[PDB]
Amino acid sequence: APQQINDIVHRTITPLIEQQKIPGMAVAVIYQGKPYYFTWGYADIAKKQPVTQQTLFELGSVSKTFTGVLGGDAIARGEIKLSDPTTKYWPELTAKQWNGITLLHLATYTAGGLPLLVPDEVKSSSDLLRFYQNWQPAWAPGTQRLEANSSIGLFGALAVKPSGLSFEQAMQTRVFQPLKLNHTWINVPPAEEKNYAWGYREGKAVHVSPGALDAEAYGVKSTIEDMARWVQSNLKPLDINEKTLQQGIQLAQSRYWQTGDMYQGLGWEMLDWPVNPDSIKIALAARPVKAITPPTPAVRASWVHKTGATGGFGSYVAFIPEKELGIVMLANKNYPNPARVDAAWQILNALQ
Ligand SMILES: *C(=O)[C@@H](NC(=O)c1c(-c2ccccc2Cl)noc1C)[C@@H]1N[C@@H](C(=O)O)C(C)(C)S1
Repeated sequence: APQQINDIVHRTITPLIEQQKIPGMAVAVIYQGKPYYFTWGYADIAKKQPVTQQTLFELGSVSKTFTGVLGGDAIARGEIKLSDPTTKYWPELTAKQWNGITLLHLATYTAGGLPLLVPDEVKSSSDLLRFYQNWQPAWAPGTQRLEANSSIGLFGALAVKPSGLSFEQAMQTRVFQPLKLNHTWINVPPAEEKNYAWGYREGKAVHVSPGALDAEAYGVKSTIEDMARWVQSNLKPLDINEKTLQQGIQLAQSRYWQTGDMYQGLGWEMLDWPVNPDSIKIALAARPVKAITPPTPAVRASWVHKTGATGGFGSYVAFIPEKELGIVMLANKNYPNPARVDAAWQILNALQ
């Protein structure tokens, strides 16, 4: 590819792999709408399979960008509304604390302290009902943001309900297919197992385990190729043929709440571009939010991104719609979010 692109990429990621002792990594850079690929290390140390443009990485929380979009698509389809109480799609949600809790609240982590992880002992639909029924809000809805799987995850599950499709049923046919992401899955087919990389946590090959609402919050696995297309799709949403998926993408990039200089979308998070590097280990930051009334439409001059991880994988997606620029980073080792963002900024800012 262009030697300029080739050079920041290699000069930033190389030491990054060395300092963080990252087994395998994949990187895509979207320059003026064209993807450039890079690959290092191993997808499976034991079998010496290297990382390739075909390797599957666990996206972790980056999965929330898909849930965000799929939900925006359901809104566009008129199957759900963000202004609707959560009880509309789950009538058995009788506890009185759900009253003024809307789908917008679930989707944006502002319901009032929904826990970061759904408890491991919640292993059944009925288990899931009781958990949400018995949850006690630490705060009033629309006052604080506490990032959580159990918040966005229930939103994903409720958003596809009117449709009658499973979440994965809706994801495939309403988002992966339309977008030609043929190597992106919530569940990896046996046919793709030879591309599924192992994650590395403390020296052992690990894969994410099943959990409640896992497909909706941290479940998708994908290649740098499909991720590149995913970034391409979120950069230029007007070039998408299926009309609700177009609207859906834009809605996910809308600004619903503001905290510091960070804005909260559906899955995606945004910062006004140009952005200061200072701005971009605290397992839990509760942050009050200012409501953006009404929500601002997706802003070209943003730095839209999202981190995500699992026991064995660390990933990051960042793109500036206005510069038609973007990057994707996928490693099979969970390493410091900050190093991810530094590397992202260094590459991208060096290309305008
Ligand atoms: C998304 O990636 C979320 N994490 C998980 O669901 C998850 C983790 C994990 C990894 C590092 C630190 C904490 C946790 Cl819980 N391990 O397995 C799973 C399924 C949340 N998003 C993360 C992010 O923004 O990168 C966190 C750390 C805020 S937790």
